[PDB]
Amino acid sequence: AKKETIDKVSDIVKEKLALGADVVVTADSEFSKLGADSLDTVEIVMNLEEEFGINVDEDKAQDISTIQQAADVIEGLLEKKA
Repeated sequence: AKKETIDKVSDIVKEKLALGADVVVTADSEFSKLGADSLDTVEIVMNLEEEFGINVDEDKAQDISTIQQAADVIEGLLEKKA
């Protein structure tokens, strides 16, 4: 995944709780980590799919790894965006 995409995705997560000011951003920073799976993925997938303006499915945005894999995924969806 291109750094441009990695930085973008990592941003969508920060906006969730207003971050990116005094916090360190990493592509390995697993966004999904909850023993109860309380985290709202629908909100995340929507942000990325919206900003990037792509067409991703929940099944494709449910088992996505850290930002590393996330960025790579969106990349392919940005190739044809169909």
